[PDB]
Amino acid sequence: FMKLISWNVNGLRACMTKGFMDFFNSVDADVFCIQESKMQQEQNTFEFKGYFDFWNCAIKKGYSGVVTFTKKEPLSVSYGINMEEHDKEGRVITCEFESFYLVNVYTPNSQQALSRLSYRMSWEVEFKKFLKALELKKPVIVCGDLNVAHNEIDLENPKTNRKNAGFSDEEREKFSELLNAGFIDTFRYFYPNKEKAYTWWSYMQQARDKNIGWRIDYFLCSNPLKTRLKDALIYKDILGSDHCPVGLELV
Ligand SMILES: [Mn+2]
Ligand SMILES: [Mn+2]
Repeated sequence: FMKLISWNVNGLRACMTKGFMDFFNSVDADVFCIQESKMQQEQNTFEFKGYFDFWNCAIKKGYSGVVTFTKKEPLSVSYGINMEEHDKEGRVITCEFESFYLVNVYTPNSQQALSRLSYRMSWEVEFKKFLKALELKKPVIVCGDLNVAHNEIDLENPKTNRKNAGFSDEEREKFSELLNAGFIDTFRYFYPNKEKAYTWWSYMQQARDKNIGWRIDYFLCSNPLKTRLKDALIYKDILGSDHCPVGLELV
């Protein structure tokens, strides 16, 4: 089978000092995607032996940025969603493999008090169209930090967070609409009833020790890939970021 991993590392240089490479080497992923590199490829000093590495860096320094590491050479790689307005923040890398596209994405956060919600809505409209356009050729696997918790089971204090970024009605609706367009939330495909499964914890005192968190990191796949799925993973014990890694296994 193949093992795919995704991790918002909250700054790759920071995460490296907190053991990133130890988990990278240990999990031995066929494809390992990261979000929030917060660095430029030119300044990379780290070695990912045995992997191709593809970087997408923001114009703004020390901001956002994603990287895809893959053992297998892709058939093609693209960056962004082919819209200049949305392609300035180092957020999307798409690697084409033989039987699917793998889209690595760091979704724009709506920010405190939902100040960037209007832009986020425009992002969601275009991102969905981008994914459907890919599906004209091949099914799609999406992974990354999507900055949305879907249902009440997906975060610790639902009723007090509906005006916070990631759990607004507006964001939840776009994620529902994304799935209604033909995508599977793989973790909930295998574990629909699992409570307290989170991938992000705030800096509230001991939040992570108490597992007061949200699930906002995902693997999604086109409906026809359903029969190839083997498992969906949350690496809750891996430290080094305010997010933990997520994973997908398939044949
Ligand atoms: Mn961060
Ligand atoms: Mn060749």
